[PDB]
Amino acid sequence: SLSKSPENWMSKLDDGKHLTEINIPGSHDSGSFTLKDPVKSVWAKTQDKDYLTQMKSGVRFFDIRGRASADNMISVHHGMVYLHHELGKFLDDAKYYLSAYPNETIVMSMKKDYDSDSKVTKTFEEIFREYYYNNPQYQNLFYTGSNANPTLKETKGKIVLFNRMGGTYIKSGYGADTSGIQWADNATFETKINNGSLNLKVQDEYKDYYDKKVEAVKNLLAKAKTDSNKDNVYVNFLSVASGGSAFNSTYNYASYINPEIAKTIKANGKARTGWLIVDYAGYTWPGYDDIVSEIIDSNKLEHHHH
Ligand SMILES: O[C@H]1[C@H](O)[C@@H](O)[C@H](O)[C@@H](O)[C@H]1O
Repeated sequence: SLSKSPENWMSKLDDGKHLTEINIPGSHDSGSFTLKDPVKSVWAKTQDKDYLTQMKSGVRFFDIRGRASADNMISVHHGMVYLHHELGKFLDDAKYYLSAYPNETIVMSMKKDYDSDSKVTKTFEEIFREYYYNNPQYQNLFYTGSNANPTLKETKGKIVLFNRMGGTYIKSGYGADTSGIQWADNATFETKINNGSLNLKVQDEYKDYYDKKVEAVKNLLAKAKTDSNKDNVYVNFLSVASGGSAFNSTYNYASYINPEIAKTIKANGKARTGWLIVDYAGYTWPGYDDIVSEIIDSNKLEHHHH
């Protein structure tokens, strides 16, 4: 049972699977574990574990949001709020992790979350491409293959870019083309990505009240359960914005939704889920089903003789 050993669960799958076909736990605003201020954490904090611990808990999709604070520097951010570290820290942690667990792959979403400092001359995509993706420091770290729909075998030991920066000149990863990903605001939507090779289906209704959010998540989970198309990629965000008045913290919200969705997954048996992106990945509450574990265990192991 895969969720008992979350450190190396991908290494247990058939490596011929497309990443799209693997049920992957992701963490929303992954780098926000740095916040400790109780007032701002109500709304700005979405994770309590650091990157390495999230990886050890089985998280393989990371939602990194950035701001260029100088021409050679991307700082990790929740909108205007600095999260106390730069992109190099996540890349070093993933590198160390993928070294220790060389048959896992990590998907890293990269998005601009705030306006650059006015002294910055370069676009966010130029900075990411020149100072990180092409940095010789990260030489064997990213997926650099030409397969628009790569398999686990092809991406073992690497970070596969998931591009939310807009058009890019990077040629590997999801949305790595000059058009990027057209991302609809506060919605469930579909858009063709990678010069038309893949159909990307997103639930990102980040302003929904609880009942409407649960239905949007279940709706996309139901679509996935009956869809074995390899060229369809599902990204299903359980996270919502905390609200300044409608005070129910991201943590309170996650304590409702994560177990509710975990229980539905568990009842559906082993069936395709897509990539489910959660707040407080790995945070357990006694007597509640755990969303990360149930995502992991929803992957079907075909039984071969040894
Ligand atoms: O605040 C939201 C939220 O974090 C979403 O999941 C992200 O896709 C949106 O673009 C962002 O505006």
